[PDB]
Amino acid sequence: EAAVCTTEWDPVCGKDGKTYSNLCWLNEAGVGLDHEGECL
Repeated sequence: EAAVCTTEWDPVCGKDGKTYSNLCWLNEAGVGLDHEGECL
């Protein structure tokens, strides 16, 4: 165990349309991945 996510800006977007800063925050939110990059 350490920190749980990085502070890396690597935007991704979940199947629920939400933009997550890195892939870790997407995984912690439990949403499946859909897009790479930001959503709108």
